Amino acid sequence: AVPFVEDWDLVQTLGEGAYGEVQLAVNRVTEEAVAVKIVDMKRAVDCPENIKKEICINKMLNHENVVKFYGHRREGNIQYLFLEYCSGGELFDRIEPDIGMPEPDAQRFFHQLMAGVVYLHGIGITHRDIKPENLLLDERDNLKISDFGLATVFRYNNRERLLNKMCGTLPYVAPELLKRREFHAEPVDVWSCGIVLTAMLAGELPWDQPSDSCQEYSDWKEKKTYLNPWKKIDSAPLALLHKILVENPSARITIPDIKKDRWYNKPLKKGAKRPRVTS
Ligand SMILES: CN(C)CCOc1ccc(-c2cc(C(N)=O)c(NC(N)=O)s2)cc1
Repeated sequence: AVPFVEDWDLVQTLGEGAYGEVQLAVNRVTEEAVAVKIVDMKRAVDCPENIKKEICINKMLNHENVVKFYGHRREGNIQYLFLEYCSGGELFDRIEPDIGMPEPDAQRFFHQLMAGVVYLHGIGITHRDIKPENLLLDERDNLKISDFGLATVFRYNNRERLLNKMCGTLPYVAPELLKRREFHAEPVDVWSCGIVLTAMLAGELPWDQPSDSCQEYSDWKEKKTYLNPWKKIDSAPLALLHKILVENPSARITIPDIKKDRWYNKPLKKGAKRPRVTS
């Protein structure tokens, strides 16, 4: 009934890339801020199919640590995806090069990342490109898993589908994607979460890619943790990383066991500061 309430002004570019762009949209009437992913379907032959899959997966998602999907509008060859706006930006920009961040902050973000990944895996979705660029933060520094353009179904009608598509981002990708024809979905996401944890605690990525040809990866398998980035990481979280960054995906720690890890459960981080006064 209220005129103008479906009008949104696009006021700022939030991100850009080959896929298209993300704009900050502000409602003309209510001033509600949302993110709008704008995709030109003529930019590639199979974009219509790709974006349709992304939209289908987005419609499945309802969790506090996953970017919420509000809907989409098509206008000719342009698709507009309306998404939860995360005003804290990328987790990437909270990681100080060569330093990382305070361990308690890293632990809190890691808890929230695990919550989001448990949720996705529970509904049979794998993200396939977990990295700090795809982990956004709201106004209270709550982590939100973002961008389902590479996501897929790995479990349907209680039957698991093995994956074979080589995809993701090399520094974050699990070794089995480079070594094996087929692989289970869930350990691949666990691995990339481990690389994210490494980055948060050390402010550096451990290797270009997880291959024996890569000396830093070989050093890790030889347990040379007196070298960086591992030297910078305290013994408790390093013990968790030793369980996550395991080459054999069948021996790799699962999420239910990550949740029982000593460091994962160590009291470290105070709740957000709240106003007080003394008398
Ligand atoms: C703390 N900082 C210095 C000030 C804010 O900076 C921002 C805020 C939001 C974003 C954002 C980038 C993207 C994206 N690439 O998809 C967003 N998407 C979303 N669903 O909200 S928000 C990027 C940068």
